[PDB]
Formats: sequence, C-alpha cells, structure tokens
Amino acid sequence: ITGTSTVGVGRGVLGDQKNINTTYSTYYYLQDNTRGNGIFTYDAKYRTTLPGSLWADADNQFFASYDAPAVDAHYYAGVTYDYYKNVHNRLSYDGNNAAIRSSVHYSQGYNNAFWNGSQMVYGDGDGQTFIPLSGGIDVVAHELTHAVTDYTAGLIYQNESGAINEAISDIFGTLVEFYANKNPDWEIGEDVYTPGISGDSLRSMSDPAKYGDPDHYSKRYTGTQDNGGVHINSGIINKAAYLISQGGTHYGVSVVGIGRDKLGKIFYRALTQYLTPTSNFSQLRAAAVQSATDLYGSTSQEVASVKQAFDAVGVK
Ligand SMILES: CC(C)C[C@H](NP(=O)(O)CNC(=O)OCc1ccccc1)C(=O)N[C@H](C(=O)O)C(C)(C)C
Ligand SMILES: [Ca+2]
Ligand SMILES: [Ca+2]
Ligand SMILES: [Ca+2]
Ligand SMILES: [Ca+2]
Ligand SMILES: [Zn+2]
Repeated sequence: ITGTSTVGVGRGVLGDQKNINTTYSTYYYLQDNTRGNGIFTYDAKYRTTLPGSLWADADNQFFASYDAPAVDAHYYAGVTYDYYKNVHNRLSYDGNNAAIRSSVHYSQGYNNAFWNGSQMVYGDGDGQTFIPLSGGIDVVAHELTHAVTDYTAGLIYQNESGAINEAISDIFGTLVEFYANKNPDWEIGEDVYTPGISGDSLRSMSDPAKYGDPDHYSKRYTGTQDNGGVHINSGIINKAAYLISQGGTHYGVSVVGIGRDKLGKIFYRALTQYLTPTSNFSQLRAAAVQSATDLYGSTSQEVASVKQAFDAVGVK
C-alpha cells in the first residue's frame, strides 16, 4: 500500500521484543519499505486461502499472542534479505528486489511451513509438535532459500535434485542463523520444535543419523515417500557441508574445515552458476569443486577440503 514508513515494536513467538518496519496509512501495516520492493506479511486467519489480508494493526504495537508469528515472519524475512544482500550481493530471491510475501496463521494446527511458488507460508503448529513456525530464523531462511533455489538452479523437488534443494535450504537457513548470531547451531528448527522436549530438533547437519537421516551415500533412501526422500537424503549433503565448514573425521575420512563464510561462498556460487534442475549428488560435488576452484584456486585448501568432505559421505 501507499503510505509512510514507520517503526513498530512487538514480541515474537519466543517472547523477545523487536522493532519492525511498518507502513502507515490509516492502519499500520506489516510492510517494510526499507528492503528492496518491500517485505509484506499477511494474516491467513486459520484458513488456507492465500495470501489472506495484509497485516493491519491500529497502534503499531504488536504484543498480542496473535501478533507473535507475524512479528517473526516479518522480522526474520528482513534478516534473510540482509544476509543475501550483504553477504552474496543478491537483491531478494529473484536478484531484482522482488517483493517478499509471507502468510502466517495458515490453516489450523498446521505442523509445517513452505514456499508455494510465489510466497512463504507458516503454520501455527499444533502446540505439541510445533509452536508457530516463523519463530525459527533457520525456518524462515529455509523457506526463502527455496525461492532463491527456484529462481536460480531450479532443482526439481524429487530424488537427488530434491535432496540437494532441501540441503541448500538447510545450509543457508543455518548460515542465516549464524549471521544473526543468536543461539546459532547446525540443527534445524530447534526453536519451534517440540516445546515439551529440550535439546531436540527436526534434523541435524552435524550428525544427521541422530534423527535417522543418512550421513553417507550408501545409506541413501530410494523409496517413494517424501518425494523420493528429499528431507531424508538431504542429510548426506548437509553432512558434507558441515564437514567443509567445521572439519572432522567421518567413516575414517578426515576433512580440514575452512569455516562458514567459505562454505557459503562455495555453495552460493554452485547454486547460482553450476547447478541445474536435474543435478544429482555427483554433479553437486563437481559444481562445488569448480566453485571452490574459481574462488580460491585449483591447488587451494578449499578445493581439497570440498573433495575430502564429499569423499567422507561417499559421493564421487
Ligand atoms: C524447516 C522446516 C520447519 C519446514 C520444512 N518445510 P518445506 O519448505 O521443506 C515443505 N515443502 C514442501 O513439502 O514442498 C511441497 C510443495 C511444492 C510446491 C509448492 C508447495 C509445496 C520441512 O523440513 N518440512 C518437513 C517436511 O515437510 O517433511 C517437516 C514438516 C519438518 C517434517
Ligand atoms: Ca496493536
Ligand atoms: Ca539455534
Ligand atoms: Ca538451528
Ligand atoms: Ca523441542
Ligand atoms: Zn524445505
């Protein structure tokens, strides 16, 4: 909408106070004009029609329980925008400052979040499996990264390309979480998963097997569930990424870590310059090696470590 840029204040899903960029025109809307062509947050009102209504508030204060998922969807979209712009010189998901749209309060007791081809969508959770999913910065960044992937490599959402797609979203979800630097880790969704159980998460990049996901190509899933295991086989690539960044010895193969920033540069370049819609794991290895070669040189430690990491997870 047309209006003037304002700054509201509210509380997120975890009870933390934050400022948010709003727009005033009769109401205060969750419309942040400070980033690209805007970040817009909508109320789906427990229904499934999208996007719903642009979030309107009378007083620019967002402290109601009902407000919390909107505050976080809006704020964490801003953090994710900032990560891509400041770290990778990418302007929004399409590289041309496309408006970023999110809807919260999607459906009833909805234990998921997704990119629907055009916007981000967040359930509230059922209160047991999940609390409102926009409370997780890694979740918000995971979702926006699906848009980045779709506009770039275009990895088809099934089988190995789909597992790469998923891992890309977990990798950048995590790198955004580290960028914001509040309780960062290499787990996925820990801030919103199972409020009654401490110390768990949906997936682990550092040890995928802790939640039953494969950490080696010989353990890949080849059945039909989950689009051919896109959230399962992502563990193989997540583990490779974790090893590239942090190092370790895995099934007897030692990897020299090169740190998060270089992991991000290598994978961002692979995603945007080398991967294609049908890339498989072997082709991802080749894309990562080439990306590291471009950035650091063929004789570099960075190239050597990429090779070691893919060796460790059984991908040649
Ligand atoms: C980070 C996490 C909190 C949320 C994450 N959602 P997504 O974006 O990968 C789900 N997207 C999806 O299924 O794409 C289908 C589609 C395709 C095209 C248009 C619209 C929809 C996830 O990991 N979900 C898991 C699962 O769905 O298996 C879950 C529930 C954690 C077990
Ligand atoms: Ca209010
Ligand atoms: Ca965390
Ligand atoms: Ca995390
Ligand atoms: Ca938990
Ligand atoms: Zn995903």
